[PDB]
Amino acid sequence: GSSGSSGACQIFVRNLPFDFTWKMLKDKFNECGHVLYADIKMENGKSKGCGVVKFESPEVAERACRMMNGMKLSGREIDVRIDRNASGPSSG
Repeated sequence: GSSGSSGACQIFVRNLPFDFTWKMLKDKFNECGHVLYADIKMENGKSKGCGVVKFESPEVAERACRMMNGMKLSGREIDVRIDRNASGPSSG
């Protein structure tokens, strides 16, 4: 158990193809449910290979996690997990 955000609808991704775009990232997680928020984190105009995906229901996310957990992308295993700290911007 935990005392974080009530309902894990958003998730996190890492180790994404340098070419991997937002559009693809979305439709990619769509398989699970209806993706709403989808973007690709970047630094000074440089892909980081990490993004996020938000769903309509909290249950879905919990699923998309494992469903995509270790999804060999273009020969690159990605790390999918549920985001517990999705409140506000995440950057120093």
